[PDB]
Amino acid sequence: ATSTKKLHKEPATLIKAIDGDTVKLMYKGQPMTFRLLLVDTPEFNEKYGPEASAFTKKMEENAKKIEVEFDKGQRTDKYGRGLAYIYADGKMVNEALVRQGLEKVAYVYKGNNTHEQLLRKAEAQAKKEKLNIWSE
Ligand SMILES: Cc1cn([C@H]2C[C@H](OP(=O)(O)O)[C@@H](COP(=O)(O)O)O2)c(=O)[nH]c1=O
Ligand SMILES: [Ca+2]
Repeated sequence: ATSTKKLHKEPATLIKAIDGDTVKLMYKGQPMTFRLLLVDTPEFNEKYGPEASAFTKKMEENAKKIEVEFDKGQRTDKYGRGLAYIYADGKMVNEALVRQGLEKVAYVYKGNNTHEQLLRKAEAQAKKEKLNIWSE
């Protein structure tokens, strides 16, 4: 097993919704592009990209409160995007995407794996429902 750590949620504000799994936030007083941990558009099914983007745009734009939760590993990727779990009024966007079959679990690195089993639980249930990306 990996080490484990207690993560915490930090304040941020929405600057702009980008797509399913990218969002631009004001974090510690500066704009920052964030990439959501542990999710991607399926390699072999991209039909739901627009719906995924619309979904997270609405969720992020309607939220009263956005929070960023970094994991225990790398805080930025090779492009200098933040890597985080993003919360909208306490709801984890990453988890919502997966439960709704709008993106799949992906980019699972041992370093930033704290909510892996949570998201896999959500995925297994979307897959059981043959929902959206899982429909064929
Ligand atoms: C989610 C995530 C993506 N990435 C990188 C892998 C991919 O690199 P490459 O660009 O070299 O393929 C890229 C995919 O991001 P996008 O899916 O936003 O394009 O982000 C990480 O390095 N760590 C992560 O945790
Ligand atoms: Ca994307």
